Amino acid sequence: PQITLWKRPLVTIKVGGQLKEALLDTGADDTVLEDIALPGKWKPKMIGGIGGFIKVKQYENVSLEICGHKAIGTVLVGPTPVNIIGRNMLTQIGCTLNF
Amino acid sequence: PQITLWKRPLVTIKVGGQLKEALLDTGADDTVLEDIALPGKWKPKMIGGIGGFIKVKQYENVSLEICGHKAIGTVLVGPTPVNIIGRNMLTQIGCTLNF
Ligand SMILES: CC(C)[C@H](NC(=O)[C@H](C)NC(=O)OCc1ccccc1)C(=O)N[C@@H](Cc1ccccc1)[C@@H](O)[C@H](O)[C@H](Cc1ccccc1)NC(=O)[C@@H](NC(=O)[C@H](C)NC(=O)OCc1ccccc1)C(C)C
Repeated sequence: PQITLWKRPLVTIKVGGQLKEALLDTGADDTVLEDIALPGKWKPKMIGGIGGFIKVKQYENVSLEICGHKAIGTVLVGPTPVNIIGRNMLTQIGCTLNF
Repeated sequence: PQITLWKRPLVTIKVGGQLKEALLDTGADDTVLEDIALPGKWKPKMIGGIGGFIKVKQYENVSLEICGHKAIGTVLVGPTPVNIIGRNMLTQIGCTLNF
């Protein structure tokens, strides 16, 4: 789909059996989810944004369905207030910016 | 142009006579610039991101050339480590996400 940007580009995702809403975020290197049970091992990670850094749990090879497009990759889990779909995943779904 | 997302979608901008690089950020409501002299009055504002908030100066009706596309709108100036082009400006330049 072609998403304009008059509102937040929120999409439905499916990750770990759960339905979430998430923001297609070209300003995010990484994909970051809140309030998901993600199963298995992970590695400690820090991501920075405006106003500072959060600790996150890095999960590799996580399966994600973003707006009916399957991607597999790194998903950070941590206390972000918005589910973020970052470029690692946006590239996997063929997502581009256009103007 | 059609920008893929294999790297940060950084563009050249002109703002207040200055040439900056900025990130086309679909996850930003607002456009936030660092290290620019912006002339005139403003109002105090707070933006939130990952890890917290920053205080910004809000400038209204600021002229921006983003990748050869002129936009006029609200530009926040504050201690962001990345110049951000947010949706208020991305809409003005006709920018969409596509996959
Ligand atoms: C989500 C992250 C993975 C992403 N960061 C990255 O990808 C970074 C560069 N990479 C990275 O961390 O890699 C690992 C690393 C570790 C150590 C050293 C080096 C590298 C990010 O924060 N990206 C942001 C762009 C950016 C990049 C670098 C530096 C600064 C900003 C926005 O796109 C991203 O969408 C965040 C997401 C977010 C929003 C809100 C809360 C939590 C997270 N939005 C923002 O920070 C923007 N906020 C918003 O637009 C919010 C939604 N509106 C807002 O605050 O409005 C004012 C308001 C005030 C009060 C109440 C209501 C509204 C900001 C640019 C204006």
